[PDB]
Amino acid sequence: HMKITAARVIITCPGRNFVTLKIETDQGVYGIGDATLNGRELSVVAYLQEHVAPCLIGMDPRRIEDIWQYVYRGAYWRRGPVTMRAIAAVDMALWDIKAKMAGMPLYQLLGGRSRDGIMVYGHANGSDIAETVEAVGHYIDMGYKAIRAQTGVPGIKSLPSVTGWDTRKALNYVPKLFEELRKTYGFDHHLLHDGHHRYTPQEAANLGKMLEPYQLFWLEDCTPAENQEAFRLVRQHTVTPLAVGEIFNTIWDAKDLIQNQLIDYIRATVVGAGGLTHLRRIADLASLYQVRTGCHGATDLSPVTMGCALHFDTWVPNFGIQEYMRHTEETDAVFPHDYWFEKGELFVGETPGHGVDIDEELAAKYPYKPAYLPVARLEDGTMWNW
Amino acid sequence: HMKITAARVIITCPGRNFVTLKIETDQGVYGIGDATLNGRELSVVAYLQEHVAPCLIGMDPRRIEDIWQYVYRGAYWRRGPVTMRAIAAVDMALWDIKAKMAGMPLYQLLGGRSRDGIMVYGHANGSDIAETVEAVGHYIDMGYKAIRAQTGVPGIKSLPSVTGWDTRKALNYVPKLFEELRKTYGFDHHLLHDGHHRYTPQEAANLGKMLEPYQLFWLEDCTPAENQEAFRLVRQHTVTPLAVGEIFNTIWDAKDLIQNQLIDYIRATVVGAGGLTHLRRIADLASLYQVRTGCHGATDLSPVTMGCALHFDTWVPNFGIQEYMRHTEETDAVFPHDYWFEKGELFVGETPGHGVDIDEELAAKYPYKPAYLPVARLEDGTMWNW
Amino acid sequence: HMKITAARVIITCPGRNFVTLKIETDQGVYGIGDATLNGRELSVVAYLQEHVAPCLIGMDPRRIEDIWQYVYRGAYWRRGPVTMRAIAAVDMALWDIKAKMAGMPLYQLLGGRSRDGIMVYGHANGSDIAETVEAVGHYIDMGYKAIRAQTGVPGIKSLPSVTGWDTRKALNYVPKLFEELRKTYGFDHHLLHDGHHRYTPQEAANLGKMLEPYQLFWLEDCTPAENQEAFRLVRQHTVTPLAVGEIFNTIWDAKDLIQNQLIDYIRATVVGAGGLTHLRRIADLASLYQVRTGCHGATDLSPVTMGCALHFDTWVPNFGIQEYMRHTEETDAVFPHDYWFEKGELFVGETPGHGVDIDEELAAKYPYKPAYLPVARLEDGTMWNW
Amino acid sequence: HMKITAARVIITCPGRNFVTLKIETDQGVYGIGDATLNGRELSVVAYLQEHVAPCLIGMDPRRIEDIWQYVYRGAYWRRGPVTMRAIAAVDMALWDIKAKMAGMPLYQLLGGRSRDGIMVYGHANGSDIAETVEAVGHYIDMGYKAIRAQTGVPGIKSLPSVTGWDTRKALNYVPKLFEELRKTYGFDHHLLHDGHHRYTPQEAANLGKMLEPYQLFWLEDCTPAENQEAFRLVRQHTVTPLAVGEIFNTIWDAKDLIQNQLIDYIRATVVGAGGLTHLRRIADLASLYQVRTGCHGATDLSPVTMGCALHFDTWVPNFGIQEYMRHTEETDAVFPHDYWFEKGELFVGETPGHGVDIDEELAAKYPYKPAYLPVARLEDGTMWNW
Ligand SMILES: [Mg+2]
Ligand SMILES: [Mg+2]
Ligand SMILES: [Mg+2]
Ligand SMILES: [Mg+2]
Repeated sequence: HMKITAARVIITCPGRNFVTLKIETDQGVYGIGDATLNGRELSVVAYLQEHVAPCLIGMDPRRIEDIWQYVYRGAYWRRGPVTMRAIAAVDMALWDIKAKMAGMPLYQLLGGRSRDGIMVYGHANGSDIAETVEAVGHYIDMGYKAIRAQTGVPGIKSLPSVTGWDTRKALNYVPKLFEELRKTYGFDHHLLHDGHHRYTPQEAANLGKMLEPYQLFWLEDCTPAENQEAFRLVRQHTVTPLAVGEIFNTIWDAKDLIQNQLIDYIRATVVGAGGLTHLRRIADLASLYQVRTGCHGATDLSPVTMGCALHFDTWVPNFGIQEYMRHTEETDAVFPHDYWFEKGELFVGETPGHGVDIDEELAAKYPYKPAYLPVARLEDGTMWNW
Repeated sequence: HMKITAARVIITCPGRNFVTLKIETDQGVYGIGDATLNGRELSVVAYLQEHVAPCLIGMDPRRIEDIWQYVYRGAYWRRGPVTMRAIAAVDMALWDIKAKMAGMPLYQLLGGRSRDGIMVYGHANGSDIAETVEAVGHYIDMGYKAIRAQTGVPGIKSLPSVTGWDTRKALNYVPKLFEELRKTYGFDHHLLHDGHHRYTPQEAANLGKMLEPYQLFWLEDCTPAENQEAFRLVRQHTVTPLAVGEIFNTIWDAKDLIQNQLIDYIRATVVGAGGLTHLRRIADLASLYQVRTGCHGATDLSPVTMGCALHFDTWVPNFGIQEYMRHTEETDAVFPHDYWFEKGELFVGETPGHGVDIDEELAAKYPYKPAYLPVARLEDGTMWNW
Repeated sequence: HMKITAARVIITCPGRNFVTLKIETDQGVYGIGDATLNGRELSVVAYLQEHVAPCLIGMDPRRIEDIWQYVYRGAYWRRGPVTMRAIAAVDMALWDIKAKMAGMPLYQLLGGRSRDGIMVYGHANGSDIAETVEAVGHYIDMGYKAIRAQTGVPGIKSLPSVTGWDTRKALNYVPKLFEELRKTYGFDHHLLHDGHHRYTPQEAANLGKMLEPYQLFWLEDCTPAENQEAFRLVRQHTVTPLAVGEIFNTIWDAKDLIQNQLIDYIRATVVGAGGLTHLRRIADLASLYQVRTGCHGATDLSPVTMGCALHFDTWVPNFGIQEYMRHTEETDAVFPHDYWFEKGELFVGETPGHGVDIDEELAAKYPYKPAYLPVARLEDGTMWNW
Repeated sequence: HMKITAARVIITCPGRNFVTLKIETDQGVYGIGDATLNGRELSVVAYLQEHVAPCLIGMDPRRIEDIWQYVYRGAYWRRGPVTMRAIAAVDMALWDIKAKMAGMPLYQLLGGRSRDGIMVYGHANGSDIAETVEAVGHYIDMGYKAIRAQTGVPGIKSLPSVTGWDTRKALNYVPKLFEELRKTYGFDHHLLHDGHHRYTPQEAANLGKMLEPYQLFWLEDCTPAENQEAFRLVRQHTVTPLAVGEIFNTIWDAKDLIQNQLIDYIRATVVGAGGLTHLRRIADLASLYQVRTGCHGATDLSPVTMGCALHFDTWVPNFGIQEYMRHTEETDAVFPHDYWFEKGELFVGETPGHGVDIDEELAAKYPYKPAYLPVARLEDGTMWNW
């Protein structure tokens, strides 16, 4: 059989850090996968380079499922952010190889096209309501159909930045943002809000109810969800739609949230949750309960992830929306890709594979630089959820 | 305030790989913690050295809870084998410092002594029933009160070794081991069996029922438990006691298994599940339902973990048993410790701290060497659970 | 081992009755604990002096957990207000000794500091809405961040005083208090209300809904809770936050209220619910469901309890709020302590122990005087819940 | 109205300690009630003498329900062993007065006679199986229809005595006792066993199954029951009948055990659980699920309790059995009573009241002497349940 000859980790920082796995074969064809774990990147580098990659040498890269099961089960210690990023990188690279060998863009292998373009949302941010309202208008004018709106709250504020938070101040202020947005722009546009893990379940229920008159597309990550019962009170009390899951890494993180009908959108991603192989299983479970996909799409997911995400989004029947933050020009140059943006939609191209590659010579000119996600504390100093 | 000046990772292989974190302070006192993750060790090295440790510099090491919450919440991507090993290492080192500063052995700070010695079990292994029966006898003769018995099954068989498995062959053979053990040795000794994740829930129910006449201390890890509902059928159908959790890393992995009364012993460890700080919370939840601790204790948990485990075991009210595999002489020399074994019990000493230290000069003479856990496949080649 | 030489009960009335246990040792170090049970004080005196204390003589006071289990299990008749006050007094005294021996303030032994100051609420009372609104303003002006507001209701009224109650009159009046408070002071301040056990579950649901526009911090003790299902209808029908538990004495009183997510704040105290040892277990169970601590803090909890409560509050991750009623000057003199109040927050000091002591010579100058809590009856004479 | 003039506490030790309340009135009629709480007796003395009794002076003793509610609700701190003993003593004394005033034995006021004699069980104890089998035979020969059988286990062992325990040793031995009893005496006699709180739920399930061939009348107190879910696994796994509740003090301790059909007999008593008034409510809830009464009846319940218990047992429709341990001759002389034993049954007499009185002059000749219940520890020293 054809064999894996190398599984190499490539690190680059063209505006921010990205980690990529390149699986090479004895036939010539290669595939690439994203391994980026924002703020903990080098843990995945080691997991791959020192442990997983040596096991892959000599394996048959056509055996996507077997290799997935080998790395998942064979680890012994199962699941987790680092573990699943490594598995995702392998899986993306193997699907890239499979699609190249089939002479087809990846969405064709998944079951073909279900839709034309992929609806996105962008990020309208402001320091206060007035600034945020202005920002949403600029996104509307750019042709976005859906916009996430986030405001700073008056009275709230190389190593992690420490930010402040106060729930009462936010509960008193956030609903007024959405009131003003609907007064200014009407109800035609999809409006989204990220609760950023800040609220208890009762508080999220309160906030959800206060947001009902404004017909939100979703309220996201309203309360920490390691306990999958945490969404129960929220769902009982509000008809504001709920989303969660960018930080999830396996179906086991979401099975009860889905089966108990506690969420409307699942936000797990190709890189976060174990590749195309595993994300398909999450989306299928979701579909049984009419839960839709809402893949996370911040810049810390490389263009390799975005290419795979768009192939996935183009096929998956229960697609909801795709988050889109634009990468830097330098990032786009390091990772040439066959997808594009037009009038509020992303489109994947027909290049065999997932359509993304990496320019290794150029990537080597942007050295790794440590960078951390911020943390949050309450006014009294209590460590909180950022 | 006193400050952390360094948080250094030390790697050594005195018979097998161990990773240790040493937290140093500007007062002079230091603490150490185990970070060893068998078969994925260097992923934790990177998680600590490249990401967590730089954040700890300048922090007040007296703030154990705050630092735990900072590393747990501040990671953004929560839980997981690598993540929680890093957190455990920090937590052990900080409790070591706290106990040293208090001038007390660690168990005193946890609430003091609940018992004298710590009951252990050892591993009696054989290639067939006859060999396994002989091995159990040797453990009995050595004064062990509790013995795990594992047999090879006739017809079943630097990089991971690939082993074979067949469930029907095992279901036909394993119960006969326990029949023979009770015929030979009677019912005085505690007898344990590790199902090694091999069975479905229905199969584990079947096996559990077949083992009932032999009054086992536990049947462990009978079926994979990422789905916490997996133990439901087993518990419904058998009164053989059930244990699980060496591979768990947070309370979120076990909350339903405990609250639904699906297990008798929780096997999570100080190193696996986030240190003394977090393991206490797991044990307390367990206690509400009369579930007892049965900490895993294989050699891939360093003597630093064993010292912390024994301090924990000496205090915790709902102690059940402690697994004990003896380390090599070289490992014992690299990690001098104040605990000892006598007549089937471990005992922790009175040295302030957790009682363990690391000889860095000696540790440097045993270089890291890659080593992997085995994997298992069914007879047709299907990737399985080892 | 070091031994308990005496466990002495001290009674004093420096403005109101307090009972204190002092555990003395053969090394010299001693510890003190609160045993005060308002309106039934001498039952605890007897429980301790005639029964528990003689068993403690000769025990090793370092064995906090063992002694807790001995007094809890060994009583045979388990739980209860008198029983648990006795256990709490012992536990506080033993933690006081442990912290003194460690040379650390108590919060350090619990896991260290999670926050700086401790947010409190005070009691704004009035005979009608106008008077109550004035009182809340005075608390705001004094720098309180949180205020409990209680009003008399027009038409409602050495041995226990008999008070009157009528639910319909209150349901028609209480919501107007919170309407007026928000009209007058806005939404910046945390506003609390104690329902004083007066309502049925349906009535509490009704009241909770009527209070929703006013964004309360909590509605407390809305309905009697011996039946832990009593909060179910309330939680189903309102997003007003719920608190309960000042009269609870073990985790068994609260486990279902917590696990079924029926409350936002648990109000159990160090003295009410079995000391630091047991209150930690309650707080930890609460944390799994994002339930926060809201310890009761009326004057019938002595400064010994307040010191322990503040050490607990300084460490506990899921802190919510601390009730604060100021003791008399005479009480403060009898129980010198290292905690203080500034701008709406309490702060614990660094004195080893819980930081509180008792001046026995001064305490002896204020003799015990019987005093009872009031009772309540409905308009027709029916015995009710005060 | 007629008034309570005194409510006096009388203490005596005619072989063991008893506490009695005597309520006197301005008409002349008086009533007495048991307040005995074994091993904590003087806590109830204080609760009554220093707190409750002064509130009763001047009340109308005909108002049994109102006084019950006053002492129960008015305490503020609700339920508990000490609290409920005090309430029980009052309630018994008031029912005694009511029956005297009606000119009827107490059972007539409860609803009249449902049966003739009251089936009892006695205690056959032995140090080993042979001795226990002999003891059961002596009870059979004395005409007992029902016998509790308790054996010591080989290998198991003024201040509380410390006893030993080991679960595995007992699980290996106890079933053989019942095997031998059925071999020797056949199946005609009711055979009972008290598990003495020693087992976990899984262990109790195991034991229950092992006892099935021997057709026990009940297995009692198999596992601690503060968590009312503790009986769930036991009930799921065995058809051996289950009993619990001698240590319960309110219906709130038993409501879920009853409604979830986890027990066959409720063992709460007139003295333990708040008098005739409250025990009636427990028995009625039990009856809905065909659960029967099995009142505890050890010697630490005075003849005042036994008289009330027998009046209750004579009326209650869902009577199951009454425990009977004979008091000393001296105890019988101090508490003259109208009940008697014949051929395995107790009978209550027709004396108006509950039929019991106290000879105060004689009682004064037997002074109080401290005496404690034993405690139990596991072999390693762990504090356990006696
Ligand atoms: Mg987000
Ligand atoms: Mg194992
Ligand atoms: Mg209150
Ligand atoms: Mg009993």
